[PDB]
Amino acid sequence: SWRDKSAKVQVKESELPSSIPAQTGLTFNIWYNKWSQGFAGNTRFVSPFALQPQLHSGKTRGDNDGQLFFCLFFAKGMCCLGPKCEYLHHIPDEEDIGKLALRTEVLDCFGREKFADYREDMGGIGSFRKKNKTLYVGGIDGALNSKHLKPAQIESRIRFVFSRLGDIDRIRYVESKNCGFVKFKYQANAEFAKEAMSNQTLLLPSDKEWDDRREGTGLLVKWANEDPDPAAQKRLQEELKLESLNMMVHLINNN
RNA sequence: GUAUGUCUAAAGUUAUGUGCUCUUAUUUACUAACAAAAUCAACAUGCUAUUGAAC
Ligand SMILES: [Mg+2]
Ligand SMILES: [Zn+2]
Repeated sequence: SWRDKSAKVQVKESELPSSIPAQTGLTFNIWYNKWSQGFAGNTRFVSPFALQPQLHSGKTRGDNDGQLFFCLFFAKGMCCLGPKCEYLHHIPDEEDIGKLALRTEVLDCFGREKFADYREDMGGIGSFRKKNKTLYVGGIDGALNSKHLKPAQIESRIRFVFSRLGDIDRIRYVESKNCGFVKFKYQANAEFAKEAMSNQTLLLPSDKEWDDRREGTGLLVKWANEDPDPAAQKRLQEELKLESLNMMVHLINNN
């Protein structure tokens, strides 16, 4: 269990990356922390860091302080504070979902405040209106450094990495669109896994490409739109009816 | 007073059907919104004319 050990320091303070982003203009703007005077070159890059849940999970100050929220940088695999962290260093579980069950309507599991509307990009923290449990997984070609790979092989990779990060309802890979969809049991695991897998590679140490994995752009993990598949739509309607019927019990017993 | 407007880099895909070396501006020089109402300082000291072949 993660409860059996103190949390590992993922990255040392001296090993942390610089705050100045890669140059895309002629002058660095000290206010905005971004380059001005021109805009050329891509801003995406592969994360140097990746979470290793069985290795890095452990107790922190947050477990003793009665903390609710998870560590954003633990998910990113780059937390500097390790066991001195105020935030929880483990994959979310039903105990902690239960502890989050009040705040979850307006907050992320990382304690970030949700928005009314999704970004046009469908990236970011997500909407307090929707209660979405599904991640879109794009940029898969860049996440493999453009290595040719069979579709079932890609699906097996996505199955491995995302299943470390929570209980899962469904994974599907679409070959024509070259994108994956991962649905979790709890929205907190979708929130967590999005930040854990954003900008990562799908490559292995076993791959021939592993020694240049940093060169491209990583995984592009976003919120999913509603599934247009009619089978999925009627499944969604069935679970909506079931949720409604389960809620009638509470309203009746309370009044 | 050196106009101004639109475009695009996006994202891969949102699930169904280093050499050499010229140069006394040898520059493709560019802008006109700006101003236009120009005359003091004139001028030398005494005015001119020219040629047809032949019966
Ligand atoms: Mg004008
Ligand atoms: Zn931390």
